[PDB]
Amino acid sequence: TQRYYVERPIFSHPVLQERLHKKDKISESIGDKLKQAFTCTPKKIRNIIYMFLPITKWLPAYRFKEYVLGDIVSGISTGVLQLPQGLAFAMLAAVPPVFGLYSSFYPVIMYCFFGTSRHISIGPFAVISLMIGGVAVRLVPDDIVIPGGVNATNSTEARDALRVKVAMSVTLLTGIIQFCLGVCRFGFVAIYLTEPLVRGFTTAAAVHVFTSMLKYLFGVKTKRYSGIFSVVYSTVAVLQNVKNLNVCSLGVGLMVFGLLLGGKEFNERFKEKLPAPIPLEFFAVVMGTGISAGFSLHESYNVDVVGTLPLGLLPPANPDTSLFHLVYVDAIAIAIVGFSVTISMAKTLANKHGYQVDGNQELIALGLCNSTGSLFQTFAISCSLSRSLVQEGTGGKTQLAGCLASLMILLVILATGFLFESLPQAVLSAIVIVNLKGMFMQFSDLPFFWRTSKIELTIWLTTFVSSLFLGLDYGLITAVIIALMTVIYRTQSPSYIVLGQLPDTDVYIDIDAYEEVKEVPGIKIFQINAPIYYANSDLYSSALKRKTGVNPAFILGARRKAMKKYAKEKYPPIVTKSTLPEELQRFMPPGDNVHTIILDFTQVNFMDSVGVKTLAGIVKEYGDVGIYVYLAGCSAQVVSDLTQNQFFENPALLDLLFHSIHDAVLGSQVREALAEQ
Amino acid sequence: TQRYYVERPIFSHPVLQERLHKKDKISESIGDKLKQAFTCTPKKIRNIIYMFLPITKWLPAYRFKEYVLGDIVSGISTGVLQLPQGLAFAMLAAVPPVFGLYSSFYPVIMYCFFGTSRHISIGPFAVISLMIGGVAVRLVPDDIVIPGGVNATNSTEARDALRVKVAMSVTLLTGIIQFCLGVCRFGFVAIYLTEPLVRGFTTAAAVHVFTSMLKYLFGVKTKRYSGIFSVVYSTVAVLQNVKNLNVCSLGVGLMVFGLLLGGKEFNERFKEKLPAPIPLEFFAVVMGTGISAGFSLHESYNVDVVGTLPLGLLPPANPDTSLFHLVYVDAIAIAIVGFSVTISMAKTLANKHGYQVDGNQELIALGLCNSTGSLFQTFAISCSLSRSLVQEGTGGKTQLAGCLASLMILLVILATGFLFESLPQAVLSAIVIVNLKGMFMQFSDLPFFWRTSKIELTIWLTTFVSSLFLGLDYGLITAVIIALMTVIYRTQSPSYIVLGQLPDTDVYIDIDAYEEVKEVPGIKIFQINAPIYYANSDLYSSALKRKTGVNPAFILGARRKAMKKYAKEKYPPIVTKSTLPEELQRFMPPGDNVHTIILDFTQVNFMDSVGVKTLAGIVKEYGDVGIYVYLAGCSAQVVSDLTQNQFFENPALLDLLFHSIHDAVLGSQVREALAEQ
Ligand SMILES: O=C(O)c1ccccc1O
Ligand SMILES: O=C(O)c1ccccc1O
Repeated sequence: TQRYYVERPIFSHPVLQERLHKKDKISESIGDKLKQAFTCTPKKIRNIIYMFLPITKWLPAYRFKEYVLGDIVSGISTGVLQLPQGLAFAMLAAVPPVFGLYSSFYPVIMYCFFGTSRHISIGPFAVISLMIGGVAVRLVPDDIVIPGGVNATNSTEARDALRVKVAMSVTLLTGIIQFCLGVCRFGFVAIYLTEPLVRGFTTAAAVHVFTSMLKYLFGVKTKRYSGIFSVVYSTVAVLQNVKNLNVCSLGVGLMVFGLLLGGKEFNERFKEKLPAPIPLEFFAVVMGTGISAGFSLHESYNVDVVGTLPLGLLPPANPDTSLFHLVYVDAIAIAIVGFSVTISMAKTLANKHGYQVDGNQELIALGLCNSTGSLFQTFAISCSLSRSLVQEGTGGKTQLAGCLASLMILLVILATGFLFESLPQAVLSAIVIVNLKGMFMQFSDLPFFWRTSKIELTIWLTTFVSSLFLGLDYGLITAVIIALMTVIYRTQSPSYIVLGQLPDTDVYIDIDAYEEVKEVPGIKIFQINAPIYYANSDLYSSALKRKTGVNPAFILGARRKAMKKYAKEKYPPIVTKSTLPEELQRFMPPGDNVHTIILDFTQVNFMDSVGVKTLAGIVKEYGDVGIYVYLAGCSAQVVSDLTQNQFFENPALLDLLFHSIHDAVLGSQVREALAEQ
Repeated sequence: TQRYYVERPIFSHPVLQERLHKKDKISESIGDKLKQAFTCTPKKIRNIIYMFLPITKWLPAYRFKEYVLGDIVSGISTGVLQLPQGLAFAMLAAVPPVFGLYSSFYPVIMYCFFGTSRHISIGPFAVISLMIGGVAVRLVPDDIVIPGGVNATNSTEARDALRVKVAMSVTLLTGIIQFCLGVCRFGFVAIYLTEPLVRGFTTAAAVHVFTSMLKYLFGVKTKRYSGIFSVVYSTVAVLQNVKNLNVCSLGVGLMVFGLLLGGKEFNERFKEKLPAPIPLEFFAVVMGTGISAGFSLHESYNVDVVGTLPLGLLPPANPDTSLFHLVYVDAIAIAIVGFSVTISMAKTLANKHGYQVDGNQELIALGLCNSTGSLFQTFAISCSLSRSLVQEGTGGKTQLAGCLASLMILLVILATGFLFESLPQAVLSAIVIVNLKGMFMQFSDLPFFWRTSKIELTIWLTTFVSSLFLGLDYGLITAVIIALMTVIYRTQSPSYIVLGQLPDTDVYIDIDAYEEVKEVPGIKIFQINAPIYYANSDLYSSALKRKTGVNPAFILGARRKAMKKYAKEKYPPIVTKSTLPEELQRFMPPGDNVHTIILDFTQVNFMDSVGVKTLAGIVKEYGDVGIYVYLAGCSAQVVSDLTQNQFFENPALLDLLFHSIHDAVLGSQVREALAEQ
């Protein structure tokens, strides 16, 4: 009453059409828009040199008073977590532990130059290292001994050198693939990664890492299973060898879990003014090695040790570009998996801080990091999750924290490093699992998605299962394709609702859920909140016939039955509706006198040939019975998809469309009134 | 002016909500609806016995006066086409030619009992026979000779017996798979077969059949290539052996092409009163064998001959159920391909004749036909296209035409059959290719789809290429998945249009295409005709910022720049909008004074967590700038997906939704007026 007064003529498709005229729509430089491109203006080249290389954006516009201290503390904490994590994922890749430090040094600084993100700790990610180890073991199995000229002892250095070479080759291929896709504007694919998809995939990866590193801390040595059901085989191999373990390895492993627990207690025990957000991992690892040395558990009970760490920067060496023909498949796998994880982490942290990250630029930077690392004896690299979260939470606000972490790792790899010699894998195990703590707390997504929407739970659980029992490349591909199939499903089980009319107004709402929307007499309105295409075409027609209670086949059957029982003694010059071929008797079953069916197309986004054909069949059938059909809510896309197909041959069909549900209702009533003459 | 007078109060989501109340919605027998099921009423059991076995629907309700003659003529024509086609596809499957007659006899009558369709000629389909031949050759290669005790000559009968056994095994597995899927209500999958998908897939199959049977009529013998790029290898093998051909084989092959051409001329030459729609194939094959015998081309130039046809019905024999472990993959392939083709043909012919066919019931019937045929030495069976089209066009109106064709084939296989002994493969080649004529004319879909819609052309061409260069199982799977990906694409490139307002009315149309829809001042309206979900979330936000000309990031940047240049001398107690933190100067760039952004959700079918998050970000950003955001066109699904996620924490957010674009516009104007106090 207060507002919303319109009082306009009924806009049938023809009426509204003549009350409009088309604009020129003349585009500028049709076909070849590139003439306005290829300009040498300083601004465009400046933007190009910014976007292909974003280091020139930070150093000029770099605040010093507050960014520096946060960068220092974040860099210290990140490097602290980088060291044992790098060593652990190095030995998880069946390579000498030093290459973990190599991986923690070179790609980090190169990404700091080329990466587009402010909270990411580039480094040796667990799953990428696990794939590297899988291929390295597969091509160089432990029972293949290449006889040299020495024959001194059963030296493993030849095997490890071959493993390093094959790792270098596969990582070069991953870098080349990532660079090619990045320059091919392939970073748009980073959008088919839903939040539950990434959550479940990374959680499954956490389970994989947990089981493998669990094999490590027990002191038991078993075969490195890989492929489908890899985690099952690995964990049953560990359980089959729960016996003959190393008791002191568990002693120190639970002891360093104990120092983490006493670290949470240490936050309440020893802190007055000095302790910063201390990287408890450094004190944990130092205490572990010191306590192990003092208690004499290695020399008395033979705990496994990280091993000799050859000091010195190794010179660059061109890798053998001849293993590609038998490593390319899982090189593709590693590239895709690493890019997906790092871009998801970057996007997730880009919402907390307001800025944005360029996906394909991230692809280019990560690929160049991997390639040049391959040149410098470095296995494959992406964004780890625990380290990146630690760097963000500590307070770093520029990639200089990563640069400082790389500086610390360089200091470890060049000057010092003798102290980390006598270090047990149990400490590394605890470091990794504690880093897995939050990633495992991430199962809280299941009840929340169960309450919120079960399709998101379906994507989450499917991603979890496919990335747990199958591999992780195959799990990722299956999870993405299921994600797209779930979107498809959501258009094949829509909300078929029959619309009533709110009294005295033009608002139309579901009839059988509000008890105040008594439907207009003589009219049935059917609405689908989904596009009408091939995969949802016959479902729509069947639902229309079933739900409205108006079945043309049943009506014709009843009509011929009643007629049988009664007798006991222009170029398309076709009217779309047929009259009633009845003598107006009462033998037929008295149902309703519905005379028009108003299909709602306000929610129908698009149509195709099959949908056009099925509406043609619907209109033809209801016209044969004697029931008009009006398509309400005509849009540009719907009428375009109806005109392109030979639907609007216009016997009268252009007069059926209406621009609103109320427009169709009023048109039907006006036509009925004009028929009562 | 004439109609459409409403004059209602502005229905914001809170206002509309209180003017409604929910109905009870109490469902009947929640959870366990099966208590009302499992009833023994005669009607339900009658419908069950009808639906699992539809032979009891025709014989009772069978008109005799007009159906009989059409059934006779259609059955004669169909059996005529069945004989040479069956023999040709038998020898195309690397089996003795009699099994073509076996395949044309048993499954036809069994489908006549169990099938649900009135225009289908069940029989030895070309592609299914080609897959059968591929597996039979693969498991029994031509260079594997099993030495018996005879050693008389290089007898091929042992090889052919092994080929028959392996064909029987794979066909039993296909029948079992089809029956299991049919009883598992898997016939719903028959809806992911778009018209262009089937058209292109069958056209590619026609190309495959053309090339293979082309190998046949040249009289040249080459290796039967199979796998990926199978057609390329086969045709280059034929071209490599164009030399050393059989000249008389081409003579008779082009001669019977000549008799087909003279048959089109014969329609105008010899027809006064007697000739029915004659099955020209019978006269063609009889004339071919008679002319070849009279002209003495075999005995003088050694043309290839069909071979001895052992007369007599062979007794049933249980097939070896031990090859399954190495035939199951392409048994699955054959089952899926055959079911897809036959269901597409049935659905296509079910629209020309008004009735309907049950997909999963077709699966059950076809599977039982294949299984029992496997019991009776019969290779795999589905619906051929040329024969089915011939049967429909001739005039048959019940599956009794197929039964009559089976009777004719039985007469050929039992009483007669000696006449078909001296028959050349060239006649069979011409029969098959002429049957391919229309299937090749089916390329007319390309320009038509180019004019109509290029997504349907994309599905057509992708299906063609994937089913031509790759295999046909792999081609079908790839084509279907691309079909679903095209549906996905259609929601990632929607029509982002800014809406103006038709003067004096409430109709909102695209602003920059009609020159009469001058937009309401101070308001920008943005509309997407697509759901807002993960795969189309950031595209929507970027398009909203870019297309409306309102960028919050640019506005904040300009605001801080102007401020810098100026200085030359409840539990969520947050207001969603922030006021203007400006001293009202002129240094900032004077653009537009847009104060609200009305997003259109009438076309948005659904949402998820990512879409809810991105609208939250949009609202928060524009509120920080000082611009209101109103979601127009609230629907049940959209508000449900907004309430389930923690979007409606209601600081004031429940007041932003509106039920129509005009409602949002009037609400914005009223609020602005109330602000000018
Ligand atoms: O860095 C890890 O150890 C890790 C591994 C898999 C998943 C998430 C992670 O943080
Ligand atoms: O019957 C055939 O030969 C045929 C083969 C492939 C595709 C369509 C067909 O009609």
